[PDB]
Amino acid sequence: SGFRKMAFPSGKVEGCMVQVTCGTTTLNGLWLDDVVYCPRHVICTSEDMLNPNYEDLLIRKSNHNFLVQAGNVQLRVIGHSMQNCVLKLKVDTANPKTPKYKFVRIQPGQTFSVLACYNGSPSGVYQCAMRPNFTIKGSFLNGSCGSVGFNIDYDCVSFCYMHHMELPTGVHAGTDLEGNFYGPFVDRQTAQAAGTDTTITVNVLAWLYAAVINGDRWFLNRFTTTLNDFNLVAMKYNYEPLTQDHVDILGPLSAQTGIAVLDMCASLKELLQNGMNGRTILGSALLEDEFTPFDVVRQCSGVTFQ
Amino acid sequence: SGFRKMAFPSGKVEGCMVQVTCGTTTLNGLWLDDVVYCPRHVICTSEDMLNPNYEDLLIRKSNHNFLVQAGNVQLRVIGHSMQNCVLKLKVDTANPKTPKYKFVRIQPGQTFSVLACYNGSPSGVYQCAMRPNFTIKGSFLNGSCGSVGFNIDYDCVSFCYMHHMELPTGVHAGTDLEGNFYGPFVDRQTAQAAGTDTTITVNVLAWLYAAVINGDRWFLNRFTTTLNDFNLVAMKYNYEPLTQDHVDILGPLSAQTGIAVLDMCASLKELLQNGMNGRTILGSALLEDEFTPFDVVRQCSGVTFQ
Ligand SMILES: CCOC(=O)N1Cc2ccncc2C1
Ligand SMILES: CCOC(=O)N1Cc2ccncc2C1
Repeated sequence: SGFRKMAFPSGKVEGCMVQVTCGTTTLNGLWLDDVVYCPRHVICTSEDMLNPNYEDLLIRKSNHNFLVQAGNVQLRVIGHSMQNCVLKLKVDTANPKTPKYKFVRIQPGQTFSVLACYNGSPSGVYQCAMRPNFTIKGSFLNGSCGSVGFNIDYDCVSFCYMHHMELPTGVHAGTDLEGNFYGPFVDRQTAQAAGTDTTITVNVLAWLYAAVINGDRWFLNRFTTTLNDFNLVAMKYNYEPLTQDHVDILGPLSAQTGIAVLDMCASLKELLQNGMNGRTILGSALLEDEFTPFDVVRQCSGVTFQ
Repeated sequence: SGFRKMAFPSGKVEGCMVQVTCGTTTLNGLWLDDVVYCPRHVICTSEDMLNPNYEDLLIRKSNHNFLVQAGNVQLRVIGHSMQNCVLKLKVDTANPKTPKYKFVRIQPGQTFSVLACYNGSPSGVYQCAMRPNFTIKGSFLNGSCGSVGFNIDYDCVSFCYMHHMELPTGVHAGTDLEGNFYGPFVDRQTAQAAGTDTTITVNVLAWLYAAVINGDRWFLNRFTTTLNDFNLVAMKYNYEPLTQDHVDILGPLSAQTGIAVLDMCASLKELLQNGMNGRTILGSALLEDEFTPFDVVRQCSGVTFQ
C-alpha cells in the first residue's frame, strides 16, 4: 500500500535523447530509427521568436547546419523536413537503442511521464497531465525544449508530447510528435492567454478510489447523487463535466471497492461544498486530479514494463 | 520555471534489476558486478516471517536453491553469504550494465528516487524522503521487496535503500545496501510502532525558496525571528529543530533570492500559526518537506546526469 505520483521508468527514453544545435541555439532531440525530432524553433534567434517566418528561416539552413550529438558521437544529417512545428532530421545511423514506439495524440485529462533534459542529457522524470486548457504544469528551464512526454504499455513507448514553450504565466505548451500543438498555442513569443484550468473530475474520483483502497476513508459520506445534480455542483467549482463514459471507465474501481460511482460523486460533492476541514487524503490537503483511472488500477495492481 | 517532485532518470538502475526466487518466495534483486543483493527474507515462508531464525533457515539453503533471472537468462549462483539483513549471491557473470556506483547510508531528511519493481521488472519511479522516524512513505505491493532507492551524482549511482517491510500502519521500512535497517525496524512480522513523523524543517524552507524563485510569493511576511524563537514554535508543530548547519546549507538559496534564512523562518512560523487560509504554494495546500536544499538548487539550475 501507499500511493505516489509515479512516473514510468525512463531508461527506454534516455537512450533516445540527443543534443540538437542550429547556429547559437541548443535544445533536445528525440532519435528514433534514423530520424531526430526536435522543435522547429531551434532555427530561431531570440530576436526571431517575436515574429518568426519558419519557411523563410529554413531557406538559409542546410543539413550541415544541424549539429546532432549523441553523447560524444556526431550524427551525420542526410536530410531535413519541417512537419507542422517539428523538424525531422534524417541521420545516416539508426538509433541502436530504438525501443518499440508509437506517436499518439492524447486527450485533456490524460497523464504521461516527462523526461526533462538539457543538452541531450536527462535531468529528471516526473508525471504530468494534459490540462483541460491544453497546458501542462511542468518543470522546464531554458534549454529543456524537445524534452518528451510518454506512456509505456509493456515494451512499447507511446510518445505523446514534445516541450516547446513557456507562457508568460509559467505554464507549458507543446506538440504531439507530428508537431501539432495541444490547444491554440503557437511557437511565437506573443500574448497567449491560457483559458480556465478546470479540475479533471474523473481523475479526482479515481484518486478517491485509490484513497479508499489505501485505507483513507474519512471522507466517505452517507449520500448518493445523480450525474446532473453532481454536474450542477461541479460546474460551480470549475470541475469538468462527468459523463456516462467516465462512469463506465470507473466501473472496475467501483467493483473492487463496492462503492457505487454516484456514491463517490456525492462524497466529492460534500468535499467541494465543505472543504477538507484541515484533513488530508493520501497526504494531500487538496483534491488530486493527475491520476487517471488506468493509473490507479496500474499502481494498485503492480503492472510491469520491459 | 514550475516545480515538480522529480525522480532521477531510472535507466542506470533498470539495467541492474533481477528476479530472485527461493522455494515459493519471489522478490527483486540488484545485480552489480558479479553480486546480486536481495532481502534475506527471500528464504522465509509466510509462516517463518512470524519469528524467523535466519541462520537456521540458511543451513537448509544451497547456491542452487537461489533462482536468479535477468529477463530470460538464468544466472549461475556460485556463492551466497548473509550480510546483516541482505543476501549477497555471487554469480558467475558480471552485470554488463553495471554503472559506476557507491553504497551510502543516508540521514533522516535526505531524499532519493525509488524504482518500484515486481518479478525483477520496473513498474515505476518516484521521489521519497527518509522520514525522521526512519520510515519512508512509499508505494509498495507484495513482491516489491528488494526494489532500491538511489541518488545519481553525474554518472555514479549512490544506492541508499532496499525495500524490506510494510508496517501495520502502511508505511515502509528497509535497509542500506550493507543490510542495516534504517531506524529500529526488524525483518520480522511483529508489532513495530513508528515514532512521531516530524516535519523536515530545512526541506520546508528549501521549498519555500523554490516557491519564491517560481513567483509564488504571497506568504512572504514583514517579520524576522531567531533560531531559538523559531525552534520553540517548530517543536509545538512537531517540526524538526533547525540548526546552524541547516542555516549554512540554505545560504546559496538565501543569496539567490535575497531573503535571509531567519526571514524565511519567520514566514514559515506565520504559516504554522495561521495556516494557508485555503491558498496554495507551488500547487500544494500543505508545506512540502520532501525537497532538500540540494534538490531545489539542482531542479532550479537544470543539472544533468550521464
Ligand atoms: C529567458 C529565460 O527563459 C526562461 O526562463 N525559460 C525559457 C523556457 C522555455 C521553455 N520552457 C521553459 C523555459 C524557461
Ligand atoms: C499480504 C498482503 O501483503 C501486502 O499487502 N503487502 C506486503 C508488503 C511487503 C512490502 N511492501 C509492501 C507490502 C504490501
